[PDB]
Amino acid sequence: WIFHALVFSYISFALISDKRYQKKEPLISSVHTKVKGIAEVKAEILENGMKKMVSGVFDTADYTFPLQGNSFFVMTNFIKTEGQQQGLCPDFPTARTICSSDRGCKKGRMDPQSKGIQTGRCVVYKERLKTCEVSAWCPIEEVKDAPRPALLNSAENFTVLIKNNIDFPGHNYTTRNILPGVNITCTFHKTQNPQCPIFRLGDIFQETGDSFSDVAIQGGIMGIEIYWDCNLDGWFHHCRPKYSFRRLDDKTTSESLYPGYNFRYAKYYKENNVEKRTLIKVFGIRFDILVFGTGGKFNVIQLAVYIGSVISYFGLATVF
Amino acid sequence: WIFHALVFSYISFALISDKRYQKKEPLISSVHTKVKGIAEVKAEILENGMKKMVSGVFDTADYTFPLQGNSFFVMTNFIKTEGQQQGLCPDFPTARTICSSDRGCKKGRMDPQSKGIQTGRCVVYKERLKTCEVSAWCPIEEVKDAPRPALLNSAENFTVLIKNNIDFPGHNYTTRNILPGVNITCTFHKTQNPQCPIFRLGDIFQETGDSFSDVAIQGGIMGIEIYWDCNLDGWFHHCRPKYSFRRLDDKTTSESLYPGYNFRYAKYYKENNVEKRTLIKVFGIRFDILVFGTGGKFNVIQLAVYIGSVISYFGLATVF
Amino acid sequence: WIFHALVFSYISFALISDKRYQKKEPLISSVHTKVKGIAEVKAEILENGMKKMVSGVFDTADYTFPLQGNSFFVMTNFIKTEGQQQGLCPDFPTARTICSSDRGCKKGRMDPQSKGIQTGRCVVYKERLKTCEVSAWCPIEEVKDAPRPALLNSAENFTVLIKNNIDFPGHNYTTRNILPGVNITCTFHKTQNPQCPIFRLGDIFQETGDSFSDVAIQGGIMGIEIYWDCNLDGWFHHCRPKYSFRRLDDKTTSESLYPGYNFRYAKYYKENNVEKRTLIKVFGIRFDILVFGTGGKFNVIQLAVYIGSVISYFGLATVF
Ligand SMILES: Cc1nc(/N=N/c2ccc(S(=O)(=O)O)cc2S(=O)(=O)O)c(COP(=O)(O)O)c(C=O)c1O
Ligand SMILES: Cc1nc(/N=N/c2ccc(S(=O)(=O)O)cc2S(=O)(=O)O)c(COP(=O)(O)O)c(C=O)c1O
Ligand SMILES: Cc1nc(/N=N/c2ccc(S(=O)(=O)O)cc2S(=O)(=O)O)c(COP(=O)(O)O)c(C=O)c1O
Ligand SMILES: *[C@@H]1O[C@H](CO)[C@@H](O)[C@H](O)[C@H]1NC(C)=O
Ligand SMILES: *[C@@H]1O[C@H](CO)[C@@H](O)[C@H](O)[C@H]1NC(C)=O
Ligand SMILES: *[C@@H]1O[C@H](CO)[C@@H](O)[C@H](O)[C@H]1NC(C)=O
Ligand SMILES: *[C@@H]1O[C@H](CO)[C@@H](O)[C@H](O)[C@H]1NC(C)=O
Ligand SMILES: *[C@@H]1O[C@H](CO)[C@@H](O)[C@H](O)[C@H]1NC(C)=O
Ligand SMILES: *[C@@H]1O[C@H](CO)[C@@H](O)[C@H](O)[C@H]1NC(C)=O
Repeated sequence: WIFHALVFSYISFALISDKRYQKKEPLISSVHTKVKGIAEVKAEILENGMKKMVSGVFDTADYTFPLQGNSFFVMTNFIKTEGQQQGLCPDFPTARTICSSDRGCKKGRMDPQSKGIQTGRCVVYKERLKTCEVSAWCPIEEVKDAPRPALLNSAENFTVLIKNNIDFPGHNYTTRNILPGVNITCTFHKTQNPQCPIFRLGDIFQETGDSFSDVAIQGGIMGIEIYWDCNLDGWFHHCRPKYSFRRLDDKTTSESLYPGYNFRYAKYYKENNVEKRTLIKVFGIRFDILVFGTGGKFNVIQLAVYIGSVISYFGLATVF
Repeated sequence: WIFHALVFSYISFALISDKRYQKKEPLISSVHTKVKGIAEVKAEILENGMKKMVSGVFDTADYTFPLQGNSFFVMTNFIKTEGQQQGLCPDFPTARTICSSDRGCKKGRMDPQSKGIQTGRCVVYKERLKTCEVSAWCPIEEVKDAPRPALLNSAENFTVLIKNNIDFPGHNYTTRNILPGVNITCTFHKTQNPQCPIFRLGDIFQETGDSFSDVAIQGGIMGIEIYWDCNLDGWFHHCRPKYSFRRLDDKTTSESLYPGYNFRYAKYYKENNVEKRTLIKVFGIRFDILVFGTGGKFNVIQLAVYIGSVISYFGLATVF
Repeated sequence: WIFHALVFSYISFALISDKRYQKKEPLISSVHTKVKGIAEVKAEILENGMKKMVSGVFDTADYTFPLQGNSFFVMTNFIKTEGQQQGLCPDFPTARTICSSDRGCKKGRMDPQSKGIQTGRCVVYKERLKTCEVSAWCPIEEVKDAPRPALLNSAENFTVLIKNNIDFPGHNYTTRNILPGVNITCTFHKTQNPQCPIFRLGDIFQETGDSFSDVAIQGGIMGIEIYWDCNLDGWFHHCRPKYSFRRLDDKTTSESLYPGYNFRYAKYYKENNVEKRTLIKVFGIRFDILVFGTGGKFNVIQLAVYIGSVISYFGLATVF
């Protein structure tokens, strides 16, 4: 007779735990993101072998781009090349582009570590460096590593504000991330104020256990995930989010693979009645907002189905 | 003996309504958007205490940007600052940057309502207004409210074409939003033609009940939902969408929070061998295409499971 | 007594195949995309009835834009109009814009194939063709078909690298598309190596049976699906992706509809203290990364529910 109560207790435990009498609806969301703060750059680099001091300020129209869906990118490090005009000129001398005669590199080929098509004229580049000229935007941007001190090293002091509006299409529920009547001056913390939406780059990077400098030398991918477990029944009703953060990049730095996150941005202009462009190689962290969750509500068909299943189970148990 | 038929009737009702004999699969969709129409601007603004006239025309290359996934932005209002050179210059005098001596604002402190780093030497700015100069782009963008008449109030007179292509990966089904051989010169209405994809901005703004000449001042977020409910079984086969619109913005107008939807655009150029740039503070309505739906197909395993469940239920009912 | 074993065999088959004893969790993903390769353009065009030669080379900062979520765009063909000043000038003479008197077209009427607002002055434009001038950017970009040979016809030779990081928030599982210690230099193939993420545009276009040149005239929408079927149980544990491709565009080429994928890009500048802009109509294939999948783990409550259901089923079968 002990098993008769045991199966009843187990069914009650299952029903209380998994909420099998609850119909679950998916999430439909919309994310708004605002990045504040300004940065100050002051350092020196070696452009083409010549020392050059780069100093100035960056406001919220420089280190960012208009949001693409639910994500946002932040400038961290950049390599600048200016005064590029289209024409024939020798490339940066590497192992694969070096030559001693026109026989080595032939016209029409396209190496995967070079831009343009070479013509097969192995001429001296600089200080008796024989490379064959390529058709591209002169001067070709010499491939160099990112500076050891991060240019946008103050990016850990920036602030971000995230507004989330989730919907449940099965039911008549749409809710927001910010309840009306709460303070706006705050800083997120796992213990002090979980509900605080304002994050800080230093804090989110420290939570994952990675230092900002190493992750920012070449950039990476970061992810803020928001879990929405909401009970829409009349009793014990709550719809509140939980925030966590994870590194979305493999963090391997393989030579064959492509470490971090980077791209090239080209700005065009016309001067002296000829077109020209400036190229910035950009390494920065891209933050992805991953919002997910479920919404539960009371339904009778699923409850009846589960009741029938557990009735069959306990009847079979009572049979033997 | 009435219950012995009541249970069967309720089981049949549940099977017919909830479609428990139908395996369900989620949605994989794709959105293609094209916005047309032109806008004419003719108004007067007050910049730096001087009255200026802004007149001209914007076409589809102006008031929008290339689509970012399933979303599109429309320019509605802008504040322009032209001719910024980078250096030390006084900022806009607020209630926190004023001074009576250099000691009011320290050197190196980063204020949350100022772009640049003040140096700690506060001098007059205009009409004997003492502020401490910051190292930023000059002249500093004048903090002012958006003009009371919308510079692009004709934005409500626009048309947008949306093509949706959804898939059901579990089954073999990929369908579109528009069928072949139908008219393409129409206007969406809830009763006249639900299948019309061309959405007039005035129509979508009036369906929700919010006047266009109010949210256009600071922008906003709107969500267009294309709900799909397709029965992929051979019998009673139909797969058609239903369009709905909602306001995805809080619309609380909180001073502490950031109402509307605004961002800063920066355009760089070079004049007299000096790198300058132009700022445009942009307010506009960002439209989101929220697409969701579940595809249903007849399956034997779920039918058998539900049959067993109702067998248990009505057997228990017959027992007592 | 044969049915007694038959129902048990059917239940076992259903459990083994449909994996009803397995709890399924949805997918939370992130996509990183890198596009390599360079293009060379050398052709002749007819602008304003005059022959011109377009020659140059485009690198990875020209034929693309920064990634917008899980998608990326590639330039394929462009029509350029340089040096536009904003003022009153005649438009392109078409059927709906031609006139013989000022009364044919009235001021303030916005036709739906036009950029600008006419003032009602039917003046000569070229070869004694009378049209009423509109207020817009001049010269107005003449409407013409794209050149028959694609300008970026070499775009089919480009390579794209895709990195996928999928998550299962229900469980403790976050995995990646590329495993560590695997060769990077490779080309994707269904039989040779289906795990290589490096996709070739020519290869993917040929896989779907559509020639690259034909769809490159007006562009299109491409869809790459990554399907994940991962079993998280300790036994028979495997979680690897499968790659599929299809065309996301209707490919109807209806005159009323809008064939292909295209958009207008405007680049602003200042010359002689006058603001001018350059317009580029762009046709190109937009690639979408549709990633989806499910994660299966071992759970006891679903197993018990299905066990009870089959208990009722075979008990009813044995009853009659
Ligand atoms: C040292 C270094 N190396 C870079 N790339 N190295 C590649 C890239 C591709 C291939 S492969 O032929 O496809 O296998 C092989 C190599 S390898 O030299 O490491 O062997 C880049 C990125 O430059 P790009 O954006 O122009 O690609 C940067 C940027 O800063 C860099 O500092
Ligand atoms: C009146 C007005 N006010 C604005 N912002 N007001 C803020 C912003 C932040 C903070 S806080 O310190 O973070 O708490 C407090 C305030 S408060 O003055 O309302 O108290 C902006 C936006 O300007 P930004 O884009 O530069 O932020 C505009 C734009 O038009 C505006 O017209
Ligand atoms: C031949 C041709 N035709 C184009 N458009 N044709 C339209 C567009 C709209 C309407 S409708 O009034 O809305 O029904 C009717 C027509 S129709 O002439 O085919 O009947 C475009 C695109 O030009 P836009 O981007 O300026 O729209 C291009 C671009 O190359 C083109 O080559
Ligand atoms: C961030 O700001 C605080 C404010 O006092 C300052 O102490 C700290 O040095 C700053 N960190 C960086 C990296 O600039
Ligand atoms: C907000 O913070 C201030 C000081 O930081 C405090 O005085 C106030 O009680 C808080 N709550 C509200 C609702 O203002
Ligand atoms: C929109 O266009 C119609 C077309 O005639 C016109 O009557 C109406 O006044 C316009 N409204 C606005 C706000 O431009
Ligand atoms: C489309 O609309 C036109 C007039 O707007 C009408 O004459 C025609 O019958 C409609 N249907 C088709 C298939 O053209
Ligand atoms: C693609 O590159 C290969 C490399 O040899 C070349 O043979 C082929 O002609 C190229 N195709 C196009 C369309 O440029
Ligand atoms: C990778 O490819 C190279 C040649 O393409 C081959 O020699 C090597 O064995 C492969 N595997 C590894 C792990 O390098």
